[PDB]
Amino acid sequence: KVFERCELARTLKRLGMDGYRGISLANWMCLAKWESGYNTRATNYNAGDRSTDYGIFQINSRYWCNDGKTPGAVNACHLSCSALLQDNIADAVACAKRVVRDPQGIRAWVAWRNRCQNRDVRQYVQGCGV
Ligand SMILES: *[C@@H]1O[C@H](CO)[C@@H](O[C@@H]2O[C@H](CO)[C@H](O)[C@H](O)[C@H]2O)[C@H](O)[C@H]1NC(C)=O
Ligand SMILES: *[C@@H]1O[C@H](CO)[C@@H](O[C@@H]2O[C@H](CO)[C@H](O)[C@H](O)[C@H]2O)[C@H](O)[C@H]1NC(C)=O
Repeated sequence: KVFERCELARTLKRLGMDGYRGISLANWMCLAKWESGYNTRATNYNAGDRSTDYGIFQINSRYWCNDGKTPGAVNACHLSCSALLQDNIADAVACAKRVVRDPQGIRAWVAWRNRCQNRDVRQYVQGCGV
């Protein structure tokens, strides 16, 4: 489904995203908005490296989840990319959390760098009571 800004702010809050390894809730809100527009069913296919980005945080099938058709997939999140298209984002979160424990951290999402990095994200969580 498509969350509404403030439903997602509180929901991630409950899942422990605020301050998770130094990443403020607002930063996550920003990359979720630009990567998927708050949609858990979002899916983007890269014809070149035959990989697919899934769900709300647009996590890659070559490095994180398994869809059984991406050449050279390692499945670091030990998850089915399917888990990334269901309405409950519990596993989407458990995985984005694994993603940031890599050397590059939040730099793993280009939308973050383009529209979130150095563009003050205090705007996304203000009014949600988080
Ligand atoms: C987006 O794709 C990136 C490359 O396709 C990916 O970055 C790579 O992730 C690797 C994970 O084992 C490793 O950290 C490499 O150093 C890095 O280049 C990035 O993680 C992907 N982002 C998402 C959200 O899936
Ligand atoms: C999605 O974002 C990823 C990081 O924001 C990006 O992957 C990174 O690309 C770097 C290139 O200098 C380097 O290889 C990093 O190790 C890697 O994680 C990925 O390319 C972005 N998606 C697209 C389609 O560009």
